[PDB]
Amino acid sequence: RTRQLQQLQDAVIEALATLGDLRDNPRSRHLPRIERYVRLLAEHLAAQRAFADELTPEAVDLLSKSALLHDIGKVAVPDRVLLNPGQLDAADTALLQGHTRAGRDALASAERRLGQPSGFLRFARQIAYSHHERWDGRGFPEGLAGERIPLAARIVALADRYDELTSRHAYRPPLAHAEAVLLIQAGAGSEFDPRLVEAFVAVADAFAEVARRYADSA
Amino acid sequence: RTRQLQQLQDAVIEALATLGDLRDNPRSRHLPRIERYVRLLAEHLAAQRAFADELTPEAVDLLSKSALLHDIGKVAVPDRVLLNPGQLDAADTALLQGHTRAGRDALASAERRLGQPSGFLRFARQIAYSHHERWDGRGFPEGLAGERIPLAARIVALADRYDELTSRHAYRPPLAHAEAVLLIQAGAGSEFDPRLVEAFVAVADAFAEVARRYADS
Ligand SMILES: [Cl-]
Ligand SMILES: [Cl-]
Ligand code: NI
Ligand code: NI
Ligand code: NI
Ligand code: NI
Repeated sequence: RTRQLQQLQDAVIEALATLGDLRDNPRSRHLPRIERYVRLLAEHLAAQRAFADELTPEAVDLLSKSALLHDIGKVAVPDRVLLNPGQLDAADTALLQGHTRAGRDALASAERRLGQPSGFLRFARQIAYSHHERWDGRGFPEGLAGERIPLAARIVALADRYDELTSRHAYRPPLAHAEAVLLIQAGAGSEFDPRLVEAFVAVADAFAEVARRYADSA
Repeated sequence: RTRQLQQLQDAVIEALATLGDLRDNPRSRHLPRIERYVRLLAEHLAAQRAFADELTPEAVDLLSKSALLHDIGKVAVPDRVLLNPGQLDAADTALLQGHTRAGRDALASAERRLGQPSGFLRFARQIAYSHHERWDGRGFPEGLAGERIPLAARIVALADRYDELTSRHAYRPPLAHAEAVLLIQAGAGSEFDPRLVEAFVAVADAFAEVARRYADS
């Protein structure tokens, strides 16, 4: 019926999120992988009582598409910080962390424009802000902890770590799947909601399939 | 229902275009000004028979909204170039110019994803690529001339120059409206299509109003 506009939105968002990665992550399939990793975890969690209210099939879809915007705030990070492979002094680390606030601000201003609130923009905004929060309260930028982190950001944090481990960086090749799994498991209760780790372990073979099929070009 | 999605698209595009200005033009109302300067010109041209085919009222609306993405490509320009206030050596100048190509490529890859015709994406793409072309063939990145520059990019080039003259820079304060008008008239047949200059002259008072009301804080 109104697919024409929904497809146009998806294409535009995909294109521009991709530009937003150009400075620190060019030539990557990060974004379509993250989307699928998020969807898989969200689908599995949706079958369980603790999450089914929040994760309706409509919510799962919006959540997954909004995960594409997690890092659009990186334009607030100067080249010298973003392209520095080494360790950062504390004021530069603060600039790198501010990617979350900048993404949050832009998306919240977009929300205030709408008469009928948008689930899409609300998930996108929660994710952009809170995707580097840690279950134990030691992440950034607010140090939220436990169920005070929005569910969408908790899902994305795990997807994002899996993706980072199983893709290329200047310092190394991707880690093998089995090792990434042990590394994500190790973060249960510190980095990640232990229930999301449990969901991840049940879908991990599907994660390995996405990582292979949507692998970066050589 | 269709409104809900159209309002969502407008909100998201504006947010992302605004993030695209953050590095070299933070705290600015460039984008809402530009959109209105485009719409004003386009609405006047649409009256004319010569442009009326291409500028239907639907096209006017898409054209205007797509103009927001003109400089989205500036993420391909390194900080050291983009933040340099002086004259640029020729290889840095080439990197600055490549904002047009990088915007083009992102929007074309979106047209490929979508795989059906979108007036919105087509306008956006043409604008991002050609908004610094000059009627006399001396612009960049291709040196297109005359009617070989897409109409949308010809409209945006004029709007963009007006905005740049009547807003702040490190070198100077804004030019007064009356002087900016003369200056734009002076570019007829070199920078700009002379028929767009005619249209600009007929809507100039409205341009002055947008410039004042949407002035930077
Ligand atoms: Cl797959
Ligand atoms: Cl006005
Ligand atoms: Ni990312
Ligand atoms: Ni991030
Ligand atoms: Ni601009
Ligand atoms: Ni430009």
